[PDB]
Order: sequence, then structure tokens, then C-alpha cells
Amino acid sequence: PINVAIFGSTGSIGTNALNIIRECNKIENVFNVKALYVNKSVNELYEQAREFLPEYLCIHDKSVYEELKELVKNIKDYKPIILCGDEGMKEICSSNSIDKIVIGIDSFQGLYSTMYAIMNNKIVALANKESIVSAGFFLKKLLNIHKNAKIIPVDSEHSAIFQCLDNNKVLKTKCLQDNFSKINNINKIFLCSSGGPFQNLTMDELKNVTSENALKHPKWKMGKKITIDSATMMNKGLEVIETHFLFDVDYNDIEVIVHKECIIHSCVEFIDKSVISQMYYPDMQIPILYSLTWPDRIKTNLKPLDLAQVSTLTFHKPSLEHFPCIKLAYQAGIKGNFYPTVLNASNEIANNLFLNNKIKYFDISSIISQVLESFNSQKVSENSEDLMKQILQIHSWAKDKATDIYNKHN
Amino acid sequence: PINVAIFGSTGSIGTNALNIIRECNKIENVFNVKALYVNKSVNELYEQAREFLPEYLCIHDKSVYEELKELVKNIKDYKPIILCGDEGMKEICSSNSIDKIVIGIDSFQGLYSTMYAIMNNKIVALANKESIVSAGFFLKKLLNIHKNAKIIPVDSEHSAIFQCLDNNKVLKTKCLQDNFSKINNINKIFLCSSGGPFQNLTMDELKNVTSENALKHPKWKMGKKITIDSATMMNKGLEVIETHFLFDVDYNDIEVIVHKECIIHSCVEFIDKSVISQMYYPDMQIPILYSLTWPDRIKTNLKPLDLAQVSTLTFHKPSLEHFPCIKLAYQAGIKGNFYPTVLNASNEIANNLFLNNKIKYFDISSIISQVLESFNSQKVSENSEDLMKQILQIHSWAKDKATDIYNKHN
Ligand SMILES: NC(=O)C1=CN([C@@H]2O[C@H](COP(=O)(O)OP(=O)(O)OC[C@H]3O[C@@H](n4cnc5c(N)ncnc54)[C@H](OP(=O)(O)O)[C@@H]3O)[C@@H](O)[C@H]2O)C=CC1
Ligand SMILES: NC(=O)C1=CN([C@@H]2O[C@H](COP(=O)(O)OP(=O)(O)OC[C@H]3O[C@@H](n4cnc5c(N)ncnc54)[C@H](OP(=O)(O)O)[C@@H]3O)[C@@H](O)[C@H]2O)C=CC1
Ligand SMILES: Cc1ccc([C@H](CCC(=O)N(C)O)P(=O)(O)O)cc1
Ligand SMILES: Cc1ccc([C@H](CCC(=O)N(C)O)P(=O)(O)O)cc1
Ligand SMILES: [Ca+2]
Ligand SMILES: [Ca+2]
Ligand SMILES: [Mg+2]
Ligand SMILES: [Mg+2]
Repeated sequence: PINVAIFGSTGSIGTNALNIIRECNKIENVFNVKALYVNKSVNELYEQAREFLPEYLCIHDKSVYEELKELVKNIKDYKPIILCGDEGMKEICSSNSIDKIVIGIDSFQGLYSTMYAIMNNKIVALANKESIVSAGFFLKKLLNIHKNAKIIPVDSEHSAIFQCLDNNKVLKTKCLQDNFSKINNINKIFLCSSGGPFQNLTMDELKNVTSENALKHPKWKMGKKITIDSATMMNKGLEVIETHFLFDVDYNDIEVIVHKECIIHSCVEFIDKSVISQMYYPDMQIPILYSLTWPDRIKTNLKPLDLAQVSTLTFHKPSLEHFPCIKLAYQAGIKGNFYPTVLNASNEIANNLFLNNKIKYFDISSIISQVLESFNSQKVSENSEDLMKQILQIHSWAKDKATDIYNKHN
Repeated sequence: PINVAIFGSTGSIGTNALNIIRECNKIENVFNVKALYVNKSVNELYEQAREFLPEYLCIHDKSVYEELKELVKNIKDYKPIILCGDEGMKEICSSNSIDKIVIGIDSFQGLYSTMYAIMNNKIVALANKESIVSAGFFLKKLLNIHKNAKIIPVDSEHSAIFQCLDNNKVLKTKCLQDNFSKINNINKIFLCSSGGPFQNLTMDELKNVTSENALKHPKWKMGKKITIDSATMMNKGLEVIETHFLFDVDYNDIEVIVHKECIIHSCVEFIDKSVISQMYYPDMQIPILYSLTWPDRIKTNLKPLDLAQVSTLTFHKPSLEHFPCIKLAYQAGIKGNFYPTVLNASNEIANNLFLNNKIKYFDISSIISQVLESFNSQKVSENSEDLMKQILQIHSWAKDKATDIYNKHN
């Protein structure tokens, strides 16, 4: 049996996680859901609680904590440990019953639980790319300290890459380690992208797109922040750095390819030039499940891929002029040091501003660019604790700086 | 230090084998070509001997044995063991300084060397699908005895599938072994096809197609026999059975897909519905190479795949009315027993008849079908000496039956 905790369970990733767990459990009793953890969504959390009956429930916010104890009372013969805040999260991460944790918390906030889960030697099914981007070499140092802890990528492209690998090679090393790509004989990564909703617009249309146009479409079924990031292709930008860190592939060996059918989720080119790819309908259940079953696979009753019915698959290069966030991400990755933290932090603010119609499309890249130009490289701390503090302060600094730049230009 | 013998060195597979070995050795001096074996192409073999200086040369047609011996004296610093016939082949198969044997010998004939290589516990990089189709159950039995013998598929769709598998599991089993697909979590196989030259033709056009049509318009440079089989899609029919035997996959779990671009060379659907595919330009060098380096990869200077330039990939289901050879293969496969041997044997005749302009395109399938319809199930010999003999008997019966069906009509 596999004991699983779901962090951010009422969000997009967490809901998908619960679905695929539920559907698989109907075939064989594979998973136990031992913990749920959300931020405010007490009601939605309670409904999941009703059905899954986890031993642990937790809400980050204290203000909604009382309400949650009361709702839960309604459920008969169920008496769960009801916790709150960072404290509850640490209690969960350190339970001896929980084996694997799904981190579906959004933004830089997700780093906090990702680190405690590693410190506690857990398998971490990590959806939250903001954490790898902003805290890559820290998480690297944390994995070397806690040798049994593992990060298994849930981000669809990174799961796709991971599936295409020989696990006998993978087991010799692990995600986020130095030399991962050499052990696995990886030569190059094709990073697939939907292209987002703005893929066909001219530069002059781009100047005037609003947040509503970015959120509009039914094909983009995720949280509001990653939706916006898909529209600017900053999401792919962030996934380029995530690839660098998860697999230790050089930036010049990562190629972004727009594939609007979203069947081929990414491809790995090996040193012999043979390329391997993972394909399925655009669905996050596959990558979630794999991270929980890896290095094995289990039966699902998901719709099989009908290749004849999909019929056509297209590939083209993205326009760097229409999507300059991409180039910014490459520049920040290549620069190294804390430039990825700076990139991610300033994006968080520039993203939110566009979402709230406070800035225009091309301002996003304008803002992120000026913050990266302002940053001064710091020597990287040797001890984990000071590196952690260093990242927090640099992330906080960049948000502050983006807020200055924004305010100076409006 | 990989010591490789090349059987069929002068044909299309054998040539591509030497090409990839040549280019790979310019990077890393891995490969020793220890032996070369051909039928009659002595000047072509002499030109190859000179380049690769093998410890053994073997010519099958003994009438040209003196010619070979006398061309070879023109080579400096060279003193090879020069052998001929079956006995020459047997000697090579038993030599300890030979680890891997590439079988690029066409037709049923290739089963002899395949069997002897297995009996000497070699790794057999097998291009000759005819031996798997005629003698699948026997090869299986044989590999169960010579436990260190391995068959690694060289056929590109099968190498593709082989590559898509997770080697952490492949190493725990081997091709042609019970439970291969259970162990590897294989749900189904998408077996890809170029579709041949006749893929757009109506039925009335198909009636009239000739061998000149099939040979000028081919999708890859190959031997005449597979070229013709590609035109009728009997090749794919054969490959459906080769898949069944190599990978222990149920017939109703193998789906033929026409992919005219031939970038995707085949796809494996795993029990979770996730699909993994192998991709490269149309080439045989990689499938060959991988058969020779598995479980490892090595560097090549092959041109890397450029998905963006490729731009479009298409798929569709083949039509069984236009390509009845496919349907006959499933039927032979599903019936089991010696039906696949009959299918292969009668195809060898019909293919050749059409090649030589004696019969029409629908006569190929029509002749094969009658011979299949005529064959009567036999009890399967439980020992290897005998099963081999039984296979030879039926094979030559089916060949003679096909020829009789032709003679009684033209
Ligand atoms: N959604 C997708 O298809 C994909 C998502 N990702 C990544 O996965 C992550 C999650 O994205 P997504 O699911 O879209 O986002 P959502 O906004 O839909 O979900 C975020 C979840 O995190 C919870 N949460 C936020 N802060 C905290 C906290 N402080 N403590 C505990 N829980 C918290 C939210 O709780 P509450 O409901 O109470 O507010 C919610 O359940 C992102 O980092 C994203 O980049 C990556 C690839 C695909
Ligand atoms: N070519 C391709 O891309 C593919 C080929 N295959 C398979 O590979 C096999 C070979 O095909 P291909 O190379 O196209 O065929 P070719 O006709 O080009 O070559 C056959 C080779 O085998 C040699 N040969 C034939 N009979 C004997 C024998 N009695 N003893 C020793 N050598 C012999 C020939 O020698 P000689 O030159 O002296 O006549 C020749 O070198 C076939 O079974 C085919 O199905 C499978 C997938 C792809
Ligand atoms: C259909 C679909 C799949 C993937 C995405 C990507 C965004 C979401 C994501 O990162 N996933 C699913 O991993 P994008 O960055 O390629 O636009 C969008 C839409
Ligand atoms: C480009 C190309 C790929 C595959 C083929 C097949 C025939 C040869 C073959 O089996 N190969 C290359 O594995 P087909 O049966 O699909 O037509 C021809 C041309
Ligand atoms: Ca593999
Ligand atoms: Ca009968
Ligand atoms: Mg993604
Ligand atoms: Mg083939």
C-alpha cells in the first residue's frame, strides 16, 4: 500500500491527484490518503475529508481553523488530527505513516513544505516548479544531506522526460543531482509547449491583450497564475530552468518547441541521437500517478490514446519577439547564481499585475528585465541554513524591486 | 571491446551495420568486426575485408571460394581464416572471441545462422524477421535452453519498442520469453508503417500495380524481398507476428498505424495508458547500433532530429481490403501452431512471383490464403532436434503448395 499526503489538495493539481487516486483505487487498493493540506478552502477541504477520511487535516491559515474543526464534527466515526499553519505541516511531514507527498501548493510558498518533506526523507511528488527555480541549488544540497529523500517531477514535460528514461540508470543517481544527464546518456531535451492562447497574435495584438483573454479558453484547465504564465510563455521559461536543475542538462541543450495538439509532452534525445517521447491526451493525472508509482506503473481506466483519431501533430519554433519572457529565462538560467530566484520573484509580481489589469503584456518582460539588471550576484552560502536565508531574502528583495519599477513607471 | 560478426555483410542491413560501426569507432574505439559472412558477393566482401580486417571471412556459395582466397592475397598484413558453406558459418558461431552476431541475411535462410548463434550463447542482433515468424516457438524453446543467448531486435519498429521499454525491467527478462509484456507493463503496441508506395491507390488501381512500381517508388533502400513486402504490407503483417513473439503481446493488442513521415518508428502503450515512442529520421543505423550496445548507449555523429523542420506528423489506419496481406497475418498469428510458418513460406513464393511479373497484386494474397486454408494443424514436437525438422518440412511443403497453386493457373 502507498501512503500519500496531498499538499494543496483543493487546487488544480490536488484535485487531479485525488481523482486519479480514486479511480485507481477502484481497480486495486493501491493508495491511502493520510493527509490533506490547504490554505483557506475549508469547505472544499471538508468535502474531500468526508470522502477520503485522512488521519491528518491541516489548514495553513489560523483564521479559518476554528470553522474547520466544527465542519468536521458532522462526519461520523472519524476523529482526525486537525492542525494549522507551518506547525501542522511539519507534524505531517514527520509522520512515520506517510511515505510520499504531493506538493500542489502554488508559487514560492510551496518551497517551505518541499524542504521539510526532504528533511524527513520522503518521496516528494513535486508539481511546484517555482521552488526548483528559486531554490534549485539549495534543494540540491538538501538532497545530498538526506540521501533517502527524492524529488519525482510531476510537471508534465518533466514527468514526460522522466518516463523516457531507463530506470536502471536513474536508480544509480536521482533527480536534482550533479551529473544526472551524463549517467542517463542524455544529449538534449525538446521542451514541448502548448504555446498558450496568444500563440497566433501579431505583436500589435499582443500590445493590447488583457488578462481576460489569457484566462478565457477551456483548453487551459489550471490555476490562474500558471494560466497567465502559459500566455506569456514564462511558464516554459521557468520549465527550462527546472529542466536544468532536475536533470542537469545545459541550457544550450534545451530546446523549446511549440506543439499545439499537446499529445507529445516532451522528448529526450540520447547521445546516439535516438529520441524518445511520452505521449497522451493533455491530462495531469498521468504525470501525477507516475510520480506516486515510480519506478513501477499500475493499471488505469483512462481513455487510451487514439493516434489515428488525433491524426495530425505539429511542431514549430516559438517567436522570441512575441514571447521575450522565454529569452529572459534563458538569460537568468545561464547567468546562474541567484538570477533564477530573481527571475521567479519578479515574474510573481509582474504576473499578478497583468492578472489585475494593472500593466500591459509587454510590461511583464519589461519589469522582469529591469529587476534582473538591478540584481548584484552574491557568493553562495555553504551551509544549508544560510543558503535558505539567502534565497528568502533575495526572493523578497526582487519582489520589492519589481514593485518599485512598477510604481516608477505608472 | 565489442566483438561483432556481421552475417549478410554486403546487403542493405549489413552495409548499414558497417557504416555505423565505422562512424562510431572514429569517436570511440569500441568495435571489432571479427567476421563477415555473405552468399556470393566476393568483390564486395573483399572491399570490406580490406577496411575492417576481420579474423574470419566466410562465403556461403563455395563455387566462389577460390576467387575470394585470391582477391584476399592483395591485402597487406592480413591473414584471415577463410571459410565456406554451413561449416564455415558454424565455426564462426562457436568462436569465443565473438560476442555479438548481426543477422542481416534475408528470408527463411537466416534461421540457420540464428539457431547456431543462439546455441552458442551469443547476443543475436536480429534483422531477419522471417526466422521469428517461421520458427518463433522454436526460438523460444531454444533460448530457454541456452540461457545466456539473447535476441536483440534490429527491425526498426521492434528496436523502437525495445528502446521505449524501461531497461530496469528488460534486464529482468529477455525477448521471446513468457511474461515479457506482463513484466514490462505493456498494454498495447502501435506498430508504425511507412504504408509503402501503394497507400493512396484505389482498389481498381491496386489490381494493376506491378513490381517495377513497387521497386522504383520505395520508402527506403533495401533488399528486393522486403521492398515487395513493404508494397503489399505483408511486411507489416510479418512484423505483427514478430511483435507477438518477441514481446509476448496478444494479437488483439497490436495495432498497425500508417505514419507516412516515418519519424515515429513505433509506440508502446503501458497499463496506465501512458504512451512512449521512439523517434528519428528514417534510418537503420540506430536500430542496429542499439542492438549492439544495449543495455548501454554510445555517442554517434548522426544528424540530430529537428522536429521544427519536420513540422508535421500524420497517422491513419491501414485499409484491410486494399492490404489483405495484413489481415492474413493476424489470422495466421491468431490460429497459432504452424500457420505463421505457412504464411511466411507461401509469401516467399508469391512475393517472388510478383517480383518476376508472373502474377498480379491480389494474386499474392489470394495464393497465400489458399495455402493457409489448405494447411492442417499438427501436434508440435517437444524436442528441439525434431521441432526444427518439422518446421523445415512444413516450410518446404507450403512453398511447394504455393507453386502448385500458381502452376494450376498460369
Ligand atoms: N495545474 C496544473 O495543471 C499544473 C500546475 N503546476 C504547478 O503546480 C502548482 C499548483 O498549481 P495549481 O494547482 O494550478 O494552482 P491552484 O491555485 O489551483 O492550487 C494551489 C493550491 O495550493 C494551496 N495553497 C496555497 N498556499 C498554501 C499554503 N500556504 N499552505 C497550504 N496550501 C496552500 C491552495 O489552497 P486553497 O484552495 O485553500 O487556496 C490550493 O489548494 C503550481 O506551482 C504550478 O506551477 C505545474 C504543471 C501543471
Ligand atoms: N534492409 C532493411 O532496412 C531491413 C531489413 N530487414 C531484414 O533484414 C534481412 C536482410 O534484408 P536486406 O539486407 O534488405 O536484404 P539484402 O538482399 O539486401 O541482403 C541479404 C544479405 O544476406 C546475404 N545472404 C543471403 N543468403 C545468404 C546465405 N545463404 N548465407 C550467407 N549470407 C547470405 C546476402 O549476400 P550476397 O550479397 O552475397 O547475396 C546479402 O548480403 C531480411 O530478413 C529483412 O527482412 C528488416 C528490417 C529492415
Ligand atoms: C494542454 C496544455 C498542456 C501544457 C500546457 C503548459 C502549461 C501547463 C503545464 O505546465 N503543464 C500541463 O505541465 P504550456 O506552458 O506548454 O502552455 C498548457 C496547456
Ligand atoms: C522509412 C521506412 C520505414 C519502414 C519501412 C517498412 C519496411 C522496412 C522496414 O521494416 N524497416 C525500415 O524496419 P514498412 O513495412 O513500414 O513499409 C519502410 C520505409
Ligand atoms: Ca528505454
Ligand atoms: Ca482443413
Ligand atoms: Mg508543465
Ligand atoms: Mg521494420
